[PDB]
Amino acid sequence: SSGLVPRSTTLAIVRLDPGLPLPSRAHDGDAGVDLYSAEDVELAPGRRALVRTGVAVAVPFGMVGLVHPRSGLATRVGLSIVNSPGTIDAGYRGEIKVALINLDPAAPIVVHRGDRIAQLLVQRVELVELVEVSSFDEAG
Amino acid sequence: SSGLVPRSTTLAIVRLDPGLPLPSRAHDGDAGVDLYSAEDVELAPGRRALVRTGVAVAVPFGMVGLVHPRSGLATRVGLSIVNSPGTIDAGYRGEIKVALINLDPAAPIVVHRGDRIAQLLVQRVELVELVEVSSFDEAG
Amino acid sequence: SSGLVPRSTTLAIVRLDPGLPLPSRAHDGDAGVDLYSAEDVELAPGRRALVRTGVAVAVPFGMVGLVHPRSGLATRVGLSIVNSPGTIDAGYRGEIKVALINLDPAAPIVVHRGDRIAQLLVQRVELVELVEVSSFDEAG
Ligand SMILES: O=c1ccn([C@H]2C[C@H](O)[C@@H](COP(=O)(O)NP(=O)(O)OP(=O)(O)O)O2)c(=O)[nH]1
Ligand SMILES: O=c1ccn([C@H]2C[C@H](O)[C@@H](COP(=O)(O)NP(=O)(O)OP(=O)(O)O)O2)c(=O)[nH]1
Ligand SMILES: O=c1ccn([C@H]2C[C@H](O)[C@@H](COP(=O)(O)NP(=O)(O)OP(=O)(O)O)O2)c(=O)[nH]1
Ligand SMILES: [Mg+2]
Ligand SMILES: [Mg+2]
Ligand SMILES: [Mg+2]
Repeated sequence: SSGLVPRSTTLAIVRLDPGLPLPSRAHDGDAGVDLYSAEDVELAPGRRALVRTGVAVAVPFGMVGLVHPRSGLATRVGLSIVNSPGTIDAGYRGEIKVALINLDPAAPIVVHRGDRIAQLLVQRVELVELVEVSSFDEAG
Repeated sequence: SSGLVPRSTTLAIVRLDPGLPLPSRAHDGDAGVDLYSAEDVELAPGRRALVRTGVAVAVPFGMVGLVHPRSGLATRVGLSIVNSPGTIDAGYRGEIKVALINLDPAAPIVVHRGDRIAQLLVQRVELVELVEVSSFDEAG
Repeated sequence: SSGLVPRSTTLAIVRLDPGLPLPSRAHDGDAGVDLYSAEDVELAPGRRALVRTGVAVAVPFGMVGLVHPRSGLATRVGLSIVNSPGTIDAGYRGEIKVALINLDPAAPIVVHRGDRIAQLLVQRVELVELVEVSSFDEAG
């Protein structure tokens, strides 16, 4: 039933931390799969941490993985991501790590192992070929 | 004249606040349409607010809406967006709300109703099917 | 050998500052080309600067240039980009300028001319046609 592809893209994933659920789409059509923290971390205002997600992925060639902040946590507690959107290259086989930062002025954020701390989107990217010109009239 | 599609994608939009202009592209080919604030809000340094834009959209299935900061305000006054890029899912029919934050150290930002506070892009996204493997040799 | 396109997209680029290397992909398949600073700038905690990259590009119509923070600098020193992801429109022929900000609480960041301070991705974008509806049942 499920196994039939209705009228993929696939993303190979390794759970380096098998104790965490696989990243999942909260709903049908959702752009991102939620990434989990493998760890407990407390962020004082303005502090940042490179947080392990416990997964590694193989973004297809011609694509990019993008790590985006979750909007609820952003608003509620000022949780953001320092390098957002995080750029995961096709060639990267390492653990996805999220550079969480507390952008609240005063209140610490506690992240617990098992919390959803970001979302991962996958998009095609143009692997551009640079054409250097001395001015734009010239390139056309 | 206009009505002829030259050699769409369409985006259904509801102005929940009809007193605001429709989001518009500043120029031909611009990636984003500018979102307006429905409200007056003042952000002290480091403060954030979830600001109503007065619109709801229906991002097509297979796509994502992305809320990006405007570069002028970013530079001039340190206005950013906490969860940038804001991720609008295909299924979302609620009001788009922008998590504005003042990243200036010292100077408050006043946003007025009618100000352009972000930009909305629409892109295709890969709705990936996760394939869990025990290691990447295996997935190929 | 090289010159043969194996089984482009091209991006015209002008080095307004010819003393800087052309933006390059660190590796095969990398989503972004790294942008360089044309300038020396020191950012105290919470300060931001609009930094010249010494390049101008012609993003193809139907596409967008996106300026993303580099993850290493984000983590190591709290370097981010205020309007990230920076949105470069197809029509823009000006110099790409990066709104760097120091999100570290306490330690200044020194950027040197020649340092890689961001990455530029190019993606297709949907140049959407807005269709205003009074409610979403109506648009379908
Ligand atoms: O900038 C934004 C981002 C999201 N949204 C809305 C649309 C999006 O589909 C919805 C959920 O976005 P996120 O998934 O980033 N938020 P979160 O994961 O915290 O909530 P949920 O559990 O509903 O996904 O919130 C906005 O109005 N503005
Ligand atoms: O990081 C950036 C972002 C934009 N830009 C340039 C290219 C882009 O096409 C142009 C406009 O970007 P935004 O639309 O984000 N800025 P804003 O809306 O404030 O100005 P405008 O009214 O010109 O659109 O600024 C940069 O040089 N660096
Ligand atoms: O949020 C992120 C971003 C990147 N990464 C990993 C995957 C990506 O392919 C790799 C390199 O990303 P960047 O190019 O943004 N970092 P940087 O340019 O500092 O290092 P490198 O010289 O390796 O490219 O780091 C993460 O784990 N999380
Ligand atoms: Mg979500
Ligand atoms: Mg603009
Ligand atoms: Mg890199």
